[PDB]
Amino acid sequence: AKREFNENRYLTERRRQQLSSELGLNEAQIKIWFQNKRAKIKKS
Repeated sequence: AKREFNENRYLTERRRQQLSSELGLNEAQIKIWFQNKRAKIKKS
């Protein structure tokens, strides 16, 4: 059962399409936006 997970899919493509329309930004910003969220990772 335990082996691998959704390598950016479960919420990636799902939230990417919704985030675009929700935020009104282009996927081009999404790449950086998503990549930036994974880089820094929260604030704590």
